[PDB]
Amino acid sequence: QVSTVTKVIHHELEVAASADDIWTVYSWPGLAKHLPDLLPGAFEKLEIIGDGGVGTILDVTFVPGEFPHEYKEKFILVDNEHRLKKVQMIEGGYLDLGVTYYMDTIHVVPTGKDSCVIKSSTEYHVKPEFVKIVEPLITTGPLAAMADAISKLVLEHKS
Ligand SMILES: Oc1ccc(CCNCc2ccccc2)cc1O
Repeated sequence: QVSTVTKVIHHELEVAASADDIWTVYSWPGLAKHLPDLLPGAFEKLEIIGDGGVGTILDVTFVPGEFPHEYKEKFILVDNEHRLKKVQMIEGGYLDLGVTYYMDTIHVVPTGKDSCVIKSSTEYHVKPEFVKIVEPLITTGPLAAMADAISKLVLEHKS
């Protein structure tokens, strides 16, 4: 049995809003329900199972054509002290393409009174034979699109 491969991807978005202002949205139990009210064209559908807080499960279906089709995500952790959120893919998606573990992390870091950076990362463990296949497919795209969307929600509410 040959060693599992670990891969990390990282995206950052500078924002002219305080780390609180941006954490309040990422940590908002009602963020999940707002998601099409933020990223149209992405989702065919989005079932939510729970309160919207830690332990909530998202069933996500994308518009016919593009990969993956479906998958389920679970809110694993919110830490208001560190402004750190973790979201794990628990079923479908890449997990049917030899990925044994896929975890999104969002860290909102202060850079002075009225500004912060959104540090989004993804860590995955993949069976070494599938690395050629999945490495081109797992991109920041999803977390970049969330960082952009949240950023432009907040800058319009603060302005
Ligand atoms: O912090 C979160 C991270 C992820 C989600 C669920 C959907 N995945 C992210 C996405 C965005 C855009 C196109 C596809 C997938 C909810 C969160 O609150």
